[PDB]
Amino acid sequence: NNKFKVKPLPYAYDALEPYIDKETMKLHHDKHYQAYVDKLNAALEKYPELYNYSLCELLQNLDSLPKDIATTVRNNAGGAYNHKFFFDIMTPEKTIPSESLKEAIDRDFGSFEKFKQEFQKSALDVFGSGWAWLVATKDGKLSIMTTPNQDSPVSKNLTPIIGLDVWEHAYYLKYQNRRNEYIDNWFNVVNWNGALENYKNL
Amino acid sequence: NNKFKVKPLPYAYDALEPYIDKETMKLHHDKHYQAYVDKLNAALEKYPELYNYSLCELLQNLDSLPKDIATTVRNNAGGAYNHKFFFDIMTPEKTIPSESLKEAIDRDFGSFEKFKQEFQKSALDVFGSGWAWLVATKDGKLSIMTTPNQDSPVSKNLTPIIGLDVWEHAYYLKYQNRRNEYIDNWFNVVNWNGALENYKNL
Ligand SMILES: [Co+2]
Ligand SMILES: [Co+2]
Repeated sequence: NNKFKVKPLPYAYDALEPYIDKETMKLHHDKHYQAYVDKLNAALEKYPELYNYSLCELLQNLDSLPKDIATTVRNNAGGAYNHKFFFDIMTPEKTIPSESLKEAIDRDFGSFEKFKQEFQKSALDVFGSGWAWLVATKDGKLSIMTTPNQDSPVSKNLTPIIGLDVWEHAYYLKYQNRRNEYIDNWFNVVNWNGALENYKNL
Repeated sequence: NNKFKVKPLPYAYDALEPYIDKETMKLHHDKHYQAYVDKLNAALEKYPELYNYSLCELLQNLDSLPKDIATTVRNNAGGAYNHKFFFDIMTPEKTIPSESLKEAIDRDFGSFEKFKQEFQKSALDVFGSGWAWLVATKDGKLSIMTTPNQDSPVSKNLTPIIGLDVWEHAYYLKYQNRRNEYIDNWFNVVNWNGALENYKNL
């Protein structure tokens, strides 16, 4: 069986309280993430050789996939990849920026504080469903960008370092309309060690 | 003062229970709808003569508004118009299709049941944030279409007859990921008399 799978949450469903509620973690992982994976697998039944592509490979070749599944793969491989990434980039452990990622943030944004301000503003300004990302070019230059729906920076040859889901399902149960509060709180759970590995994998 | 205003909810905040929760009605009207109106008014301070356009006029002329506010007006006039419309198209009273709208539904969809099935499927299939609409051409021909985010059929010279908000904020508190259940329940509160007036105003 080479079908795509949902990665088990890397910590307890209540591990991110009080910043993200357990009920949301259950729904987000067990229902939303699970649905993207199921829908992707269903779409590929017609072209089973595609089960041997990685999620990244699907995302890097959306415009050359068979026409009849291009959109479904974009949405659902996007959803599968972004959510796997998202749960991996959070942690109950305390972490801070370090080594080359820490230096790069200072270099490219001036300071951690300026980076944080810009990231929070970009996340807040996403209109409709989408994501805010810290991304790196292949040479390690950092910037902040957003994507709509389940579109991914991977499709633009940019490497996600950290990323925040600002679909309303990610925050409504606890924060309702107050996305600003969600964004501010989320920084308490960003896994900076994971982000560092993401940066080093360039 | 010719600034755009939030229309007071046309019934009690708990009037749509048990199909839509009071807490959602409060948030949806008092926070989300209110925000679109505030943001629109702010954007027009620079061009106060635009306060004399109707929401429809703004929406019909997005591509000819001053470049610096075109997008903000699209999103926020869209939000203001769609939500005013949405709260107006629901009711605690019992209503059914009648007169010319009833006939037109049968003519254009074959039966009310077929219309309902198609509408529900279109609403379910909206990916990301958006709306499902029953719309009429200027000659009264009916069809179902969806729009993303706060885009509106009005911008395409189509007249909304009924419309369903499928942004997650519209249903997450009560239905969480189960948009299908939200959509099915919503039909209990559709104001068919209001829809009829919408249809007759062609
Ligand atoms: Co999500
Ligand atoms: Co809404």
